[PDB]
Amino acid sequence: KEVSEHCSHMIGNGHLKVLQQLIDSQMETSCQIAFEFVDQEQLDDPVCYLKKAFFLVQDIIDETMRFKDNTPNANATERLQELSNNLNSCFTKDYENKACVRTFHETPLQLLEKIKNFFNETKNLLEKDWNIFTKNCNNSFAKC
Amino acid sequence: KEVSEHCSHMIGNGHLKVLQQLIDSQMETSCQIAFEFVDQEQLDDPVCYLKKAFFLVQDIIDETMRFKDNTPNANATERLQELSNNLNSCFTKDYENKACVRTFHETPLQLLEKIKNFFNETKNLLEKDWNIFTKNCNNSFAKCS
Ligand SMILES: [Ca+2]
Ligand SMILES: [Ca+2]
Ligand SMILES: [Ca+2]
Ligand SMILES: [Ca+2]
Repeated sequence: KEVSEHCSHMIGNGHLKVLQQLIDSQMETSCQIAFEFVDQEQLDDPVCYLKKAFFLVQDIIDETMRFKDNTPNANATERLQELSNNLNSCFTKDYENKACVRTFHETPLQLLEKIKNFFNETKNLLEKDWNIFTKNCNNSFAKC
Repeated sequence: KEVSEHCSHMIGNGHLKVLQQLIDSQMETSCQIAFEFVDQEQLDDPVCYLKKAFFLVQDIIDETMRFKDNTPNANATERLQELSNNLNSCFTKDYENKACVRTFHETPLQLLEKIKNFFNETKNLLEKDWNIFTKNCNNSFAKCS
């Protein structure tokens, strides 16, 4: 059914810039961190891909993007943490729950890229059709 | 036997400021990197500790502190790298090389705290006696096992 129309403009360019500045400041290291994310090999559908990613992105924002309190980046994460909560109103639940997901071991920088790409693709789609993520993904998911 | 009196002010609060910022912008994680640094246990002499650290900090700044070009942190690291070179003339060379050196498996922020700590202390001892790092540390290094 219908969802909030606000979802159409939930994600602004201010959110993506804040996200890039955050990325830019990060130091390139060999150290890899472990995190759960969507396995593309088993889930291609662009809509259902982002639909499944949104919930993993949320966890990552809360439980991995840690910055020293009151720093410019910490504030970025504040804004992103809030944005993520508002977006709950734009993603309907699908019947499953741990399939389509794999363990990723990659650089913190390569991770912050995935989050970026998510908020970007998600932004575009929502502009085009702010009911897009009400899609039924039971099958797409089940094909994993 | 002596170094330019200007070693006194070669390190400025400006250098420490850009460094603290660089540090504050780094995402806290438990990802651990491996690097060589001074083993405090085998080398606790304040002066000689820093002399040994200097070259090690040189290496780290050059090969480990990597940022995307023209980035605020990439520009700070450039300044520090320059400072590192100009500081070389303030440290007299000692004779001995892997004495007092140990591998550390720690997070980047911890590794940076070592870099910041190095500059702070080094800055202080130069403000008190700009010839301090002329000291002969052959014996302190030799004590290491
Ligand atoms: Ca797994
Ligand atoms: Ca379906
Ligand atoms: Ca004079
Ligand atoms: Ca000066």
